[PDB]
Amino acid sequence: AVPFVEDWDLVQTLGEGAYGEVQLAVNRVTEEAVAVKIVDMKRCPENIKKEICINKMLNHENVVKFYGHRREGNIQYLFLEYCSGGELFDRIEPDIGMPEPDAQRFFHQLMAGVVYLHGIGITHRDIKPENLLLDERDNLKISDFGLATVFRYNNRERLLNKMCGTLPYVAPELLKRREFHAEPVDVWSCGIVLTAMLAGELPWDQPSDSCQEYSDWKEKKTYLNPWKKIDSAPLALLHKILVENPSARITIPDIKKDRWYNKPLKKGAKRP
Ligand SMILES: NCC1CCN(Cc2ccc3[nH]c(-c4cc5ccccc5[nH]c4=O)cc3c2)CC1
Repeated sequence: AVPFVEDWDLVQTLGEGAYGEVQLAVNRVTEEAVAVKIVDMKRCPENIKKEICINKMLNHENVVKFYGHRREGNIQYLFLEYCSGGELFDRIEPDIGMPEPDAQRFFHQLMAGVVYLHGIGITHRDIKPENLLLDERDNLKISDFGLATVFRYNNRERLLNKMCGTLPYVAPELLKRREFHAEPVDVWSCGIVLTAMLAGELPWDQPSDSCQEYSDWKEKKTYLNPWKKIDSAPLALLHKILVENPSARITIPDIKKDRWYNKPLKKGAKRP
């Protein structure tokens, strides 16, 4: 009933992805802020249709909320949660990382989001710092479900075979096997994200035997560049996550039992 409540103004550009751009939209009356993903279909009906479907199913504090979508010819307008904190990528100092306590807390939030997604049967398939957003209170939110898919339906898991994601964050089995379990792949990418937060660098371009960096990790040369600056406890967790055999790689339930995962490190927000 209130007059101009449905009008939104596009204040600025949050980031222009490969397929389009994302803008910060402010409500004309209430001044509520939201992000609008703008994609030009004439450049894909199938992809965007799936992304919208998966987003409608999501409702969790560590997953970017989906408010709705507006047709408007061939310019899909996806209204999503606005995270003023930006990308986790920008909170990682090159070659340094960030304070261990912050990384632990961001890792906890990441696991909560992934447990939720996997619990509802969907795999993200492209977990990386650029898709992990921070809200005003620094709470992590998993975003961009353009590459996500359902791996469990009617309590029956389906193996994946499509190759997608981002090389540095991709699990080795995706490059070596024809079919693979969805869950271990997201676990692996979360491991590369943790390494990034603690070392401020990616360990390898891709998890292939041909990649020298990857071979050195499998040979346990932890005295080398990335691993040397991490620290015992979290390093032990990484050894369990970045395991080549996906069937031997640690699961999320066990990650929540890991020593570093449960180590008291960070206090609450200064002055409650
Ligand atoms: N003065 C203009 C600059 C432009 C770059 N900007 C960094 C920055 C701050 C907040 C910020 N929030 C985003 C978002 C992206 C995004 C992508 C996909 C789904 C939902 C959302 N929601 C967002 O919320 C991206 C981004 C990026 C700092 C201000």
